[PDB]
Amino acid sequence: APQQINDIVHRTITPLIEQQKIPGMAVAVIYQGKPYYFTWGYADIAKKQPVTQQTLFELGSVSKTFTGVLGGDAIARGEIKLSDPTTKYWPELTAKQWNGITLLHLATYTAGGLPLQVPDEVKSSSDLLRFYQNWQPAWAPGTQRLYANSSIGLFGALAVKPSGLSFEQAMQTRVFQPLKLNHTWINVPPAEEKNYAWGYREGKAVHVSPGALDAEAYGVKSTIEDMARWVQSNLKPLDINEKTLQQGIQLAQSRYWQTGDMYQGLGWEMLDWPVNPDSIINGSDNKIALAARPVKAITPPTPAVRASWVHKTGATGGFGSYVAFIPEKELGIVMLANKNYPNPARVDAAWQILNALQ
Ligand SMILES: *[B]([O])([O])C1=[C]N(C2=[C]C(Cl)=N[C]=N2)N=[C]1
Repeated sequence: APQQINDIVHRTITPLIEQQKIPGMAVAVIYQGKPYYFTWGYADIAKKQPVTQQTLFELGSVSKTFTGVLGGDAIARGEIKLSDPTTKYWPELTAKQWNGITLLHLATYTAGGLPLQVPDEVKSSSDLLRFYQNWQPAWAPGTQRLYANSSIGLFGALAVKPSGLSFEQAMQTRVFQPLKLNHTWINVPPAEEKNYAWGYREGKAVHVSPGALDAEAYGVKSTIEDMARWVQSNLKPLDINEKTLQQGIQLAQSRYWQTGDMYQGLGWEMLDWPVNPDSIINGSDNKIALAARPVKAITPPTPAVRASWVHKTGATGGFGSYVAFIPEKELGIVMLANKNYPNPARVDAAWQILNALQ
């Protein structure tokens, strides 16, 4: 890398790893559209395996950006509409509270208080039906945002129904393959296990456990190289050859709802650039990000704004991830770590790096 990129990345990330006691970390900076990679520490402390550019990390809720884009592609294919009722794709969902709740509301956490987690008790497809049939909204649809796996996860499951493909097969064929993300997995294959980092929670080595709607809400694993290519594709969608995927990317960065200075996309969240660093840093703390907040509809949604800070945090029990990019500047960053450390620290580091390069 250019010395300037090397210096800022090292000066920011080294103290971060020390302060947060992060075992292993990988970072990619996309600068003028080209990726530069950095790695530190251990993918597996016990076995002394270093983090490399091929190490797989659990992306946690950064997975929601893939779900958002896959749903976008399904809209662009004419398979689904965001204005369609949820019941069009799940006719057994007959309970009356669902009248008025559309795929838009599911994709954007605005259905009226679907919960952050699907209950652990829910396993089977019939367990899921019963959970959604019995769920009671706190609020009318399209009035309040409450970030929720049970919301976007159901969107991802329904979005692929008309294709007839399983969610994983759809993601593989329609998103990962066309973008050449050949080391990004919903289920890590045996051949790639040697590269799968452990996560660390309270000093214990851990991987994510199976759960309902896991693939759709938090289940993607990827390397720093593939995540850089993910950022390049979302920075410059018009260079993607597959037409519906190009559109699906653009649709996922449309602005559907506003709360404070943030806009809700499909998976992605966006703010006008230049941003107030306090606004994104403080806003990323779970005390704000997981809170129930009134939303203003953006009628109609604003198509992808190039002058935006587009981002998503992600975590699992043992991993912490962050992606941000600014289309107008051809600039972005991916940070993957195998410890779940506080969101504001991630965002502070990313802003320090991107602000210095912008
Ligand atoms: B996301 O905000 O990172 C996210 C991840 N999870 C989650 C849930 C379960 Cl049961 N297991 C791992 N991760 N929820 C939200």
